[PDB]
Amino acid sequence: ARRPSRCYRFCKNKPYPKSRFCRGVPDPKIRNFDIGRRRATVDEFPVCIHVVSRELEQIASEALEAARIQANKYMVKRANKDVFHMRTRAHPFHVLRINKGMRGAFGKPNGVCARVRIGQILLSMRTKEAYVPQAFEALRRAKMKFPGRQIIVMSKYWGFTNILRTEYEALRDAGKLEQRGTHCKLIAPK
RNA sequence: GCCAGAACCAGCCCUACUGCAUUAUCCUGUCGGGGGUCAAAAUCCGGCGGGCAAGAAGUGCAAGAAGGGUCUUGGU
RNA sequence: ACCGGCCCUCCGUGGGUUGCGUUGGAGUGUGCCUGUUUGGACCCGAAAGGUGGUGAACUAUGCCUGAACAAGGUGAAGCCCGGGGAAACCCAGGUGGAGGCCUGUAGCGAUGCUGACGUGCAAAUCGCUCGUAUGAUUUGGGUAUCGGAGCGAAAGACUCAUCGAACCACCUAGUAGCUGGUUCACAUCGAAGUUUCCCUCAGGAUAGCUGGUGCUAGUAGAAGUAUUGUGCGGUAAAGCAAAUGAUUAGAGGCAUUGGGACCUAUUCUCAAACUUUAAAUGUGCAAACAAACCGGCCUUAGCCAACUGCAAGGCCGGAAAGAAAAGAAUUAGAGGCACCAAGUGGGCCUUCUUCGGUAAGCGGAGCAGGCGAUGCGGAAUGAACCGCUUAGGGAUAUGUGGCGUCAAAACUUAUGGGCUCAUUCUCGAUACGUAAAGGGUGUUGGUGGAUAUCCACCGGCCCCGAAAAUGGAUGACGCU
RNA sequence: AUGCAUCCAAGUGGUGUAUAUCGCAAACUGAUUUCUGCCCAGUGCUCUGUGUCAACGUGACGAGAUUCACCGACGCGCGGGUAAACGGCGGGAGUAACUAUGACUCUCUUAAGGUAGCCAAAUGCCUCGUCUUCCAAUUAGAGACGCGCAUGAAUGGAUUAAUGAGAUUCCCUCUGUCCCGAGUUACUAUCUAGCGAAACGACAGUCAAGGGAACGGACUUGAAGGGCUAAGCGGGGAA
RNA sequence: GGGCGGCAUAUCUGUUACACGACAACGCAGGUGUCCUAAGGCGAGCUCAGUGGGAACAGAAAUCUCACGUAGAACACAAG
RNA sequence: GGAAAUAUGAACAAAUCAUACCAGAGGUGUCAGAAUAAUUACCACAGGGAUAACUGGCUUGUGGCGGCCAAGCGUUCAUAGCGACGUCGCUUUUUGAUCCUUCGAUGUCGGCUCUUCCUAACCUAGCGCCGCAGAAGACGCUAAGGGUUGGAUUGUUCACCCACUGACAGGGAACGUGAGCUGGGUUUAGACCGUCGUGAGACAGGUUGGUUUUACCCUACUUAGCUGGAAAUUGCGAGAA
RNA sequence: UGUCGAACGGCAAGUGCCCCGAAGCCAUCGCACGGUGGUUCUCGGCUGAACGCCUCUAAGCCAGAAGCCAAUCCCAAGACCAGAUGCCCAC
RNA sequence: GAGUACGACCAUACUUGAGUGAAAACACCAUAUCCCGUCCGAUUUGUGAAGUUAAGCACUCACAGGCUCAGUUAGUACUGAGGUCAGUGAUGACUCGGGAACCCUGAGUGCCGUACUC
Ligand SMILES: NC[C@@H]1O[C@H](O[C@H]2[C@@H](O)[C@H](O[C@@H]3[C@@H](O)[C@H](N)C[C@H](N)[C@H]3O[C@H]3O[C@H](CO)[C@@H](O)[C@H](O)[C@H]3N)O[C@@H]2CO)[C@H](N)[C@@H](O)[C@@H]1O
Ligand SMILES: NC[C@@H]1O[C@H](O[C@H]2[C@@H](O)[C@H](O[C@@H]3[C@@H](O)[C@H](N)C[C@H](N)[C@H]3O[C@H]3O[C@H](CO)[C@@H](O)[C@H](O)[C@H]3N)O[C@@H]2CO)[C@H](N)[C@@H](O)[C@@H]1O
Ligand SMILES: NC[C@@H]1O[C@H](O[C@H]2[C@@H](O)[C@H](O[C@@H]3[C@@H](O)[C@H](N)C[C@H](N)[C@H]3O[C@H]3O[C@H](CO)[C@@H](O)[C@H](O)[C@H]3N)O[C@@H]2CO)[C@H](N)[C@@H](O)[C@@H]1O
Ligand SMILES: [Mg+2]
Ligand SMILES: [Mg+2]
Ligand SMILES: [Mg+2]
Ligand SMILES: [Mg+2]
Repeated sequence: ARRPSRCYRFCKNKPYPKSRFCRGVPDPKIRNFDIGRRRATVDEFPVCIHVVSRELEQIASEALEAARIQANKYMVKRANKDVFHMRTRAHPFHVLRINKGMRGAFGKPNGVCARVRIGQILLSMRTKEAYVPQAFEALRRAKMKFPGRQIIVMSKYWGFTNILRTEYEALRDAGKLEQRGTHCKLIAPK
């Protein structure tokens, strides 16, 4: 039985990653950071729905999996597996310790958490404009696996790109837009 | 050389009596366009004609040489 | 420059030093306080160590000579008679009185009640029960063995209520960095829990803070502050599209390969021990009176090929907003020395930064301020919070906090606006200061959509979530 | 005995020794019965005598002191003996015609690898071992089995009749131990006459909550409280 | 708490450490008691790590050659 | 005796020998530098709450008890009853951590006795709801008024079975309660065993034997007496349910 | 059993012992007795809107737990009773 | 308007790829008897002067990479002082001050000194 998340919710220490100094750190519980059609293109899924953190806290890697194993569930239950793409924009890079205030008290690594901030995006699921209301409900359920307070906002940008939903058309049709991968870059003069 | 009361000096502490500037996104006058009403006055917006809203403003600064205290000091 | 020591040398009108040296003496005797030191050493206090004597009337053991041990049971050897047998020998009835034998008095012990008593009858006793009671038995008198020794059927037991080293006197008022105590008043000043070293960590010495004495030409060689000029920095932030360390993912480069390697541009996400860049807060120096500034002169075995240049120490003369104007400083700003010596060297709390920890009224740091050591006015109460800091008193006015009663003040103020209803720890209510996720067609505002009605969101108060051991707490009553 | 152990400051000193190996002195174990296994490497003792070990003695250099050289015994070195001296007495891996099991084999290591026995024993961590018995039910008891944390042979092993104020368990009788208490007696307490202390004692003495050196008799806010007595009693006074 | 354990008992680089300096903990990450007649001193010449194109035996790796190569090498050692 | 020859052994002089002055080396790792093994359960002294073992405090990892989300379980189905992955918490009957209070002493376990409290309700009173036909029962609500046993083994809290019952709920009060008891157990001195130690001895290993002292004081509580006082003693201070 | 010489009467043995024993005390070891009203929680409802219908709730009502509060029961005026009374005194 | 030698700052000067280059000078270039040094006349040393601007050098040109400089990001991040501020808290705003960084965008792409020379 692991120690509860009540013990590690607050950013009380400096960031303590895996380096050439701390070398017994376990494998974090989240391994897949993208669910859905990650092979897909930019103009496949226009809309973007975020899960933004309203707290300065540490989310454990055990909660990043629990929020992602369950957001995948309600999507394939109430849609297909080929309409969404939920990127998890938090990575467990800070390593927690356990003393398993006494002589020789500096702990050993047992778990890894994500030091998240105010306004830092936690989840991001780009979907189609048809199947939007199934995505507000998959992300309402996924933030229950999260500590702290989160909001589910509607992003004004076209998917995972840095270009607006107002100003995406006549920018691929003006030809000025470099679509590489899952993101875009406005071509400028060199 | 005790206890009270008033009086009057001086000192000090209170509170009455107020001027200089400032108004304008404002005052007033009528023709509009707007309103509502039984009809129409108003709220509201706009033309150019006048302006001082005059213990008029709760806006800036105030220097206006007293009636009351003084078992809140000293004196005769 | 000279004196002494030690040297170097190019041998000097030369270098380097060292002394508790010299450069027109400051000693010395005494009185008195202070401090260090040693003596009983401010007072009282160990466990101990040593010397020499007294004890075997308690009790441990040996020896000499005396004394003591009811009444029962069991019944050993030997002895007598009978019987069986060929013999070897067996079998029976008595007799007898053996034993570290048995029951049980006295005596000698002391098992259980964990009885009584437990400021007793008693510094070990009383009661009943129990062990033994012809033996390694009990006991008198006499004798013999003792203090690092005696004696011990051995328990470190006993040696005159004293024993894992007796008792007496002494050395000895042993020594204590440890505990306790330390006797009049007022006045003037007033700390430290930190540094370094220590067989040091409950102690010291040392520097600091502190007092006393002063000395020296009362603004001087001043400053926990600014301003202007000129230096130093790598923390916060930023970045990973820049090196290093991590770390997701898609895009194809096509021949660069094997059952994403590889390459090129991007990307999601990070770094106390990473960094291109880089703050705020800090930190160094300068800002005209022994000083720099301006034009010659003297000197030097300094430098340079040389001096007319350079470097150095003087000399002579000059100028000097005594530092302008540009926001262009301010000062309850006498500067500089020295002697002597206390107490302290357990700290603790807090805003902020921070480390270990799940956490802690936890442990450890940084800058400052506090308590310690300090009340007073407030937070009902509280070392540390808020206000304020303190001679003995008045008057006025405040601060923090208050104005329904307790309790001074709105004798429950306004001729201000909203919000709130809560039915067994009972809505709520003075910061520090000790319930959450989540939910509500309770009410009250907002935002964005739609056809007077719906829909998604967000806020305020209120309710649910919300369960402990004396009766109970916004401080009490109460207040709507 | 020209001794052994030993007193002893000392001597022609003292004890066992008034003795004389059927004795005296020093140890161990603990009646009988039955046995007492292996280990002499370690550490002790002990025995037979050429490395090294002091003083003395010897010789030499030198003016001599000082040096140097040689000789130099016990004792350790070297070799034996000794366990009823102190003590000690192993680890892996495979193997039988069903499985298991392992007579069997292999390997490593030792001074020797624990023999006869005994056992969850007063010695067993796991452990309230497992099996059987005893009870309606037993972490207890007895008998077993031993994979013995860590049993084991005069550091004595095993066993035993008789004996024990020894430790344990069951059964019978028995009962106020209990269900569940009652009632009587003597002596107290209690009341009087006479007599008359001690322990103790800052001051004192009602509580709830709050705070506080984080369990208040005193402080804060509440709740009680007329004074003074006699017998009790054991919650507080961190008595 | 003391004991065992350890060394935080003399000492070095990074970090903690809060952009001067100074700053604690049985705080974090590692070192130290040695080593060298050259691994010291100096002068000259040279360029390293690595990758790419090539050359009998000869391959991913032997050695020759060329190019690129701000140090990605090296400087006895821990680190800077 | 100087610019220049090292100096002393103090009545002198020579030669030996020692010494001195200068610069190193041989070493103190506890590194500003004494030359150091245990044991004590036979124990002592001065102290320390500067510091441990018992309670109290803080914390709550750990131990107990929940809610929120809903992948799943339930033939069907998220929630009758459950509910992973997460997550937010309550609790102080566990334990750890700490070291605040006590070392010129707070008697350190469990029984026995007795009273009270709390609710997170086992039985009893009303209920709602079920994958509730009845009968038994799951879950929940208001409620702590009342009740909650007899035993075998164990020193036990605990555990474990036997049996009765409507039911044999869980806790608090200095782990309630030793001038209330008991003393089984921990927790001395004796002795035995095993393992350890060369030994003296050691042992959160087993075994056996091992003084439980004081109330007459203040309060509290239980009963038992006496006796004033409305300005709660006085003012004469005048209030009639 | 001892002892007043024996009988009689007794006495001693901390009440010698044995049997029966009044009275008193006492046993779940016997016997008798142990009662009413409301309030309102959960809850189920009634009217009834907000919200032209619906709805236990928002106003308002109903029924209602071994809880709670009274009645009964026990102490009782320091709860200071001009509650009532008997008899004396004093105004 | 340029060269060469010594240079100061040390990319606005570097890197890559093209283009152009009067004179003179630098430079490739020729060579090995001496001086000298190599496995090698490659480098290096000496001695030269037939050849060529092919290359170095110089200059010019890239919606070049870089570098440099403003601007933007942005009064944003962060931070000094304050509160009986708000919030269960995490933290946030306010008040008095200071005030970034990358991305991005624009610009231009060496400059000054001595001696000798065309
Ligand atoms: N010298 C006298 C002898 O006594 C003899 O008398 C003896 C016999 O009669 C008889 O002897 C008996 C006998 O009965 C029988 N057969 C044999 C038995 N052993 C004997 O028994 C004898 O000896 C035994 C010992 O064993 C004893 O115990 C006992 O005293 C005695 N009776 O007992 C007598 C001994 O006491 C004869 N008369 C005879 O031979 C002769 O006279
Ligand atoms: N010790 C070495 C010599 O022995 C000698 O004495 C020796 C003998 O003379 C003497 O032995 C004699 C014995 O022989 C003769 N029969 C009579 C005498 N009683 C013994 O003496 C004995 O008695 C007493 C015990 O009380 C012991 O102390 C002693 O040792 C013992 N040996 O015992 C000694 C043995 O060593 C001398 N005393 C003297 O020279 C020296 O001591
Ligand atoms: N003489 C010795 C010989 O070896 C044998 O000795 C054997 C055992 O005694 C001994 O083994 C041990 C022993 O060391 C230890 N001390 C006791 C243990 N119980 C024995 O265990 C032996 O006995 C038990 C029970 O009988 C068996 O179940 C077991 O299998 C066996 N190993 O080692 C040997 C292994 O079997 C015989 N006992 C003996 O009869 C034979 O003669
Ligand atoms: Mg007998
Ligand atoms: Mg002993
Ligand atoms: Mg103060
Ligand atoms: Mg006996």
